[PDB]
Amino acid sequence: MDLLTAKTIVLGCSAVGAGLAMIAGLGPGIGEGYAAGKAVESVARQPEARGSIISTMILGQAVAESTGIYSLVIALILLYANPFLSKLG
Amino acid sequence: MDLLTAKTIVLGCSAVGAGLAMIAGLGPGIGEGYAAGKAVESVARQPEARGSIISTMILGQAVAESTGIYSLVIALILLYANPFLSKLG
Amino acid sequence: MDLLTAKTIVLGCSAVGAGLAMIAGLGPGIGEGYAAGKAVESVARQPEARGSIISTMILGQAVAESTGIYSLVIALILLYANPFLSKLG
Amino acid sequence: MDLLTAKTIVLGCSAVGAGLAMIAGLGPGIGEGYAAGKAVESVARQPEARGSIISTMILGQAVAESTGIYSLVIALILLYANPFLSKLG
Amino acid sequence: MDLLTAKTIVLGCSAVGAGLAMIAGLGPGIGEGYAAGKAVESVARQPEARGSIISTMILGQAVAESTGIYSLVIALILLYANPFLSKLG
Amino acid sequence: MDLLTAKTIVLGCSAVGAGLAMIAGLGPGIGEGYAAGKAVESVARQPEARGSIISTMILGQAVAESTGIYSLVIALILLYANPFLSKLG
Amino acid sequence: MDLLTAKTIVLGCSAVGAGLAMIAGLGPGIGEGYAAGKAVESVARQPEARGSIISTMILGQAVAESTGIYSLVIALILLYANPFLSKLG
Amino acid sequence: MDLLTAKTIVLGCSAVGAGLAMIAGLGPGIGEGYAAGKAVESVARQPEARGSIISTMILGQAVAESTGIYSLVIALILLYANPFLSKLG
Amino acid sequence: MDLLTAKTIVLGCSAVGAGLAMIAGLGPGIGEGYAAGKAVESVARQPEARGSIISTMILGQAVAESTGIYSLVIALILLYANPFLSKLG
Amino acid sequence: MDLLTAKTIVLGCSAVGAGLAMIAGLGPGIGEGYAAGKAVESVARQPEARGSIISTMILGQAVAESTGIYSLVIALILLYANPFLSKLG
Amino acid sequence: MDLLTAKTIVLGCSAVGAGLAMIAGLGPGIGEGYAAGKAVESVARQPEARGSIISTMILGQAVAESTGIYSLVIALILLYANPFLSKLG
Ligand SMILES: CCCCCCCCCCO[C@@H]1O[C@H](CO)[C@@H](O[C@H]2O[C@H](CO)[C@@H](O)[C@H](O)[C@H]2O)[C@@H](O)[C@H]1O
Ligand SMILES: CCCCCCCCCCO[C@@H]1O[C@H](CO)[C@@H](O[C@H]2O[C@H](CO)[C@@H](O)[C@H](O)[C@H]2O)[C@H](O)[C@H]1O
Ligand SMILES: CCCCCCCCCCO[C@@H]1O[C@H](CO)[C@@H](O[C@H]2O[C@H](CO)[C@@H](O)[C@H](O)[C@H]2O)[C@H](O)[C@H]1O
Ligand SMILES: CCCCCCCCCCO[C@@H]1O[C@H](CO)[C@@H](O[C@H]2O[C@H](CO)[C@@H](O)[C@H](O)[C@H]2O)[C@H](O)[C@H]1O
Ligand SMILES: CCCCCCCCCCO[C@@H]1O[C@H](CO)[C@@H](O[C@H]2O[C@H](CO)[C@@H](O)[C@H](O)[C@H]2O)[C@H](O)[C@H]1O
Ligand SMILES: CCCCCCCCCCO[C@@H]1O[C@H](CO)[C@@H](O[C@H]2O[C@H](CO)[C@@H](O)[C@H](O)[C@H]2O)[C@H](O)[C@H]1O
Ligand SMILES: CCCCCCCCCCO[C@@H]1O[C@H](CO)[C@@H](O[C@H]2O[C@H](CO)[C@@H](O)[C@H](O)[C@H]2O)[C@H](O)[C@H]1O
Ligand SMILES: CCCCCCCCCCO[C@@H]1O[C@H](CO)[C@@H](O[C@H]2O[C@H](CO)[C@@H](O)[C@H](O)[C@H]2O)[C@H](O)[C@H]1O
Ligand SMILES: CCCCCCCCCCO[C@@H]1O[C@H](CO)[C@@H](O[C@H]2O[C@H](CO)[C@@H](O)[C@H](O)[C@H]2O)[C@H](O)[C@H]1O
Ligand SMILES: CCCCCCCCCCO[C@@H]1O[C@H](CO)[C@@H](O[C@H]2O[C@H](CO)[C@@H](O)[C@H](O)[C@H]2O)[C@H](O)[C@H]1O
Ligand SMILES: CCCCCCCCCCO[C@@H]1O[C@H](CO)[C@@H](O[C@H]2O[C@H](CO)[C@@H](O)[C@H](O)[C@H]2O)[C@H](O)[C@H]1O
Ligand SMILES: CCCCCCCCCCO[C@@H]1O[C@H](CO)[C@@H](O[C@H]2O[C@H](CO)[C@@H](O)[C@H](O)[C@H]2O)[C@H](O)[C@H]1O
Ligand code: NA
Ligand code: NA
Ligand code: NA
Ligand code: NA
Ligand code: NA
Ligand code: NA
Ligand code: NA
Ligand code: NA
Ligand code: NA
Ligand code: NA
Ligand code: NA
Repeated sequence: MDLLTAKTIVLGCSAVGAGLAMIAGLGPGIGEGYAAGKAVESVARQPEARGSIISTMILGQAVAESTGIYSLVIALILLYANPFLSKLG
Repeated sequence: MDLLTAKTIVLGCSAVGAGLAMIAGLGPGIGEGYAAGKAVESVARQPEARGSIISTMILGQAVAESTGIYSLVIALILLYANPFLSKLG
Repeated sequence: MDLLTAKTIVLGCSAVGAGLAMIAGLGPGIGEGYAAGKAVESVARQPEARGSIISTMILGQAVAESTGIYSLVIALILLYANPFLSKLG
Repeated sequence: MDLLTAKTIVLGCSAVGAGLAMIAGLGPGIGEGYAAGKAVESVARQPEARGSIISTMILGQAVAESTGIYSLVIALILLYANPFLSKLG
Repeated sequence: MDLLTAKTIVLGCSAVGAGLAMIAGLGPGIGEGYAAGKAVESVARQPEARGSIISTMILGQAVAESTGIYSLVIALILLYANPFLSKLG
Repeated sequence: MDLLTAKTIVLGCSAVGAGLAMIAGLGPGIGEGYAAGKAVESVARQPEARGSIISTMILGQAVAESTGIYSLVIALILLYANPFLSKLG
Repeated sequence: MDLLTAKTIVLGCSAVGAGLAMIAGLGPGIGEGYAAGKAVESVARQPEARGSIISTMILGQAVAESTGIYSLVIALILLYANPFLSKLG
Repeated sequence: MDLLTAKTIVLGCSAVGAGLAMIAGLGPGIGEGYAAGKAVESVARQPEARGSIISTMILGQAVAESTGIYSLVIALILLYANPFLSKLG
Repeated sequence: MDLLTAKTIVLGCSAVGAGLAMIAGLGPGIGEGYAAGKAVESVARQPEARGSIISTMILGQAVAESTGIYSLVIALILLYANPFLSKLG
Repeated sequence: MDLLTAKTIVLGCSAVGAGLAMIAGLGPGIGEGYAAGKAVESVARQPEARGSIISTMILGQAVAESTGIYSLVIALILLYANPFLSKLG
Repeated sequence: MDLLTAKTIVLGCSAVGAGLAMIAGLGPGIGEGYAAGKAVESVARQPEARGSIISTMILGQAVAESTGIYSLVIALILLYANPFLSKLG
């Protein structure tokens, strides 16, 4: 096996691996969508409390967002800063 | 391995990886759909407050949209600005 | 490898990638169905607000449709404007 | 590679991608079923508004169906108007 | 590659695509079951409105069934009216 | 490729295709479960209407069952009346 | 190829297919679990009607169990009454 | 093909098939957890009806466990009472 | 085929099969989490009955845990007490 | 087959198998999230009961976590104490 | 097999396995989002309790986050501190 073959296989697997990691993004999309609906209902029933409600929404959603970011970071690593390449040469 | 074989395998894996990443889009669809439903419900109870209600809906949905955008970017990178090619030669 | 073999595998992987991307469309189907169901319910309780109900539904459903559109775009690119072909040689 | 081998792989992959795409159909199935159930409970509680309830059900369901149509079209294309065949010769 | 090999591979990928397509059938199973649940509950509360209740259920369920039917059509095509064969010559 | 190799591959893919299709059975499993629960609650609340409730449960569950049967038929066809065999021999 | 090879591949694919088919069992597990929860709640609110409530629960679960059985029959066929073997040698 | 090769492939496939079957166990876990939750809620409100609330819970959970057992049996057969080795020779 | 190759393939397949089986663990995670949720609001509303509430939760969750254990067992067997090795070959 | 080839393949399958096992962690995330939401709702209603609410939350969440831990243990075993290598040499 | 091929195939499998592990992150995303929605709703209805409402959310979400963190750790190990390399040469 030459070096070109080594990179080809590893980067190819890296591409598939990156795609698989990104699937996790469906979760925050669902969970934050729920926090959004609750906010819509809450500002409707109690308009004078709007600012407090939005802050609580953004705070809650930001936390729910993290595992989305984890997947993104993993993907970007496999794409732009692949740790495997240095192990071949 | 010749270069043409190397690129073929990598770009092919990139196509599959891109499709997998896009699956995440199901999440925001569900989540934002929920936010839509609550707006519908809230507008019926308080038709005069519509403006503030959709305003809150859009803000929430926008945040719920992000992980969909992350996947789209990753896919578009793999298709149009593939980072693996330069590593192959 | 010759050119015909290159395109063949890249296009083949592109077809699968397109199919995978379109799976995301299940999301909006669920989410918008939820908005639809809330519209039905709302029209039944406040029938006088039917016009405001329907227009809120459409708008919210339009927003939740977006990631379904993203996937469709990715799939059509892969099928009709494949950006891998011109990278092979 | 000869034309037949090139056609074989491209069409074989096209068959899998089309099947993958059709998986999206479960979404509208769930979402529309929800709208249907809300319609049932509503014409019972409010039999005076049956016309506008069923009218609202159909419209909301139709919008919810669109991504199912998207995937069906992609499948139909891969099946009957395959765009990869022309890239082969 | 000879014609028998061509047909073998293409048909094999078709059997798999068909199975994948049929997966979508889980959606309508969930949605229509929900519509049935509301119908059961509605018949109990308004025993005399059973006619309109059930009629509403069937109509809504029929709509929800459609994408399960699309998948069944795609599968039957791949099995009994395969469009790929006439391309191999 | 000889006849035996052809039949082996296409039948092998057919077994996998049948199993994939059978995955759709989870849907009616869930949906009909929901209708069952609503029946348990409703019969306990409205004993005078038991027969009308159970009858409503069965009809609704039967409609929900349909896509499960579709899958079962496709699986049965692939297993006992395989339509690919006459295209290979 | 020889007989042993033909049978090996087919029986091998049949193992995976049987496994895939069994995945559908998750549905009835969810659906019936839901019916059980409703039974519990009904019994709590009306302890004297425990026998009647249970009876309704078992009936509704029997119906929900059906597609799990379908998947089980398909898997048992592939393992014990494999219809592909007579198609080979 | 020699006998060892035949045994290796089928058992290899059998191992994968067994794991796929076990995936189904997730359903019963969800459904029974729901029943468990209803028991917890019911025991608190009607503590006089405990035991009767518990026994109903166990019964319902027992029923919901069935498809999980089916998958266990299939997995146990593939691992210990493999019905394919008998066909190899 | 030699015995080292035979064991390599069978164990490799066994590793994947163990991973697949463990996926089932998500179900009990969802179900028991629900039971925990009901327990929390019950002890809030009915502080005196805390002993009975925690007791029902543990029992109910124990039941829901079983299929998770079934999968853990299958996995452990595949890893430490592999029943395939002694049939090679 | 040489030893290095044997180890390569079995470890390669172990990496994939471990990744599959970790997928189960999505369950506890959903489940424990639900428990957390019930705690929030409960602390809002009985702010003074916060301490006992947290205790119950932590308990049930701990139970719900178990199958996540199982999956993790299975993965760490495959990575750090692989039970297959000894069978190969 | 030489060292380069061994490293290559293992790292390649490690990338995929890393991606599979990251899928679990969707769970916490859903779960934490749910807790977020409850906070949004609670904070509105009970302004005097915002402090304990928010703190309870953060705590519960943190517990819900753990299995995502586990998957992240596994992925980071496979990418940056690969345990299989040490066993090849
Ligand atoms: C998930 C989707 C996966 C899709 C995978 C598609 C894989 C396509 C592989 C192509 O590799 C070629 O197919 C050729 C044609 O049938 C072979 O003979 C071709 O190559 C030969 C040398 O190996 C000689 O005939 C000449 O070089 C050339 O004809 C060639 O097998 C092998 O190189
Ligand atoms: C999840 C995604 C998984 C993706 C897996 C993709 C696997 C792609 C395999 C491509 O096959 C390789 O092609 C090289 C180029 O043809 C061969 O080396 C060549 O140069 C080598 C070094 O000289 C020579 O030995 C020969 O030409 C041949 O062996 C090499 O052996 C062969 O394996
Ligand atoms: C943080 C986000 C940053 C986004 C940055 C986007 C930058 C895009 C630069 C162009 O991207 C790719 O670079 C490859 C490498 O230059 C090009 O392949 C070209 O060069 C390769 C060799 O380097 C060859 O193998 C290819 O065949 C040849 O097309 C490829 O076409 C091009 O799309
Ligand atoms: C999920 C996505 C999966 C994507 C998988 C893609 C797999 C690609 C496998 C390619 O296999 C190699 O293809 C080369 C052709 O591309 C062959 O070259 C040969 O035939 C070539 C021409 O086709 C000739 O140039 C020579 O024989 C040598 O160069 C080589 O033997 C063959 O092993
Ligand atoms: C969605 C799933 C799609 C799956 C598509 C699968 C397509 C498979 C195409 C196989 O094509 C054949 O592959 C052989 C290899 O298998 C080639 O010969 C090659 O086999 C070797 C490949 O290097 C040569 O070196 C040897 O001489 C030769 O017999 C042969 O020419 C080629 O036509
Ligand atoms: C989910 C989808 C799964 C799809 C699986 C598809 C599997 C395809 C397997 C490989 O096909 C090989 O194809 C060669 C193609 O050429 C044949 O070649 C043979 O007949 C060839 C000519 O057709 C001859 O050159 C020789 O027998 C050898 O080269 C023969 O079938 C076999 O070696
Ligand atoms: C979910 C999808 C699962 C897909 C599984 C696909 C499995 C494909 C197995 C292919 O098996 C090979 O086929 C070749 C076909 O050619 C055989 O060639 C032999 O018999 C051939 C003719 O059929 C002869 O030419 C020679 O023995 C050699 O060329 C060879 O023995 C056989 O092992
Ligand atoms: C769901 C999983 C399904 C898995 C199915 C796996 C099927 C494997 C069939 C293997 O049959 C063997 O295949 C070899 C090739 O791999 C043949 O190689 C032998 O023949 C070859 C092809 O002609 C070349 O290696 C040289 O010619 C010769 O080694 C060999 O005779 C043939 O018996
Ligand atoms: C999810 C399922 C995964 C399945 C993975 C495993 C698939 C099958 C792998 C290969 O098994 C092959 O069987 C051939 C026989 O059919 C062997 O032939 C050899 O021994 C043969 C005779 O037994 C000889 O002819 C030669 O060594 C060559 O032809 C060959 O070495 C061996 O590798
Ligand atoms: C999740 C499923 C993963 C499945 C992974 C399967 C990986 C491939 C397994 C089979 O590999 C073959 O084994 C043969 C031995 O059985 C080797 O024989 C060789 O050494 C043999 C004798 O030991 C010789 O006869 C020849 O080199 C050829 O016949 C052959 O080269 C090698 O390719
Ligand atoms: C869950 C993911 C699991 C991924 C598992 C990936 C396993 C990859 C195994 C690759 O094994 C190699 O395959 C070569 C063939 O492609 C063999 O070539 C040999 O036998 C070949 C024919 O089978 C011969 O041509 C020569 O011995 C050489 O070319 C070689 O020995 C064998 O080590
Ligand atoms: C998701 C997981 C995906 C895993 C994909 C793994 C793909 C592995 C392809 C391996 O191809 C084999 O090993 C070497 C690659 O170059 C080549 O043999 C050659 O190279 C070896 C490594 O240098 C030597 O040991 C052999 O002697 C020599 O014939 C062999 O022909 C080639 O088929
Ligand atoms: Na998070
Ligand atoms: Na987001
Ligand atoms: Na959107
Ligand atoms: Na739509
Ligand atoms: Na429809
Ligand atoms: Na139906
Ligand atoms: Na049924
Ligand atoms: Na059952
Ligand atoms: Na259980
Ligand atoms: Na647990
Ligand atoms: Na946790």
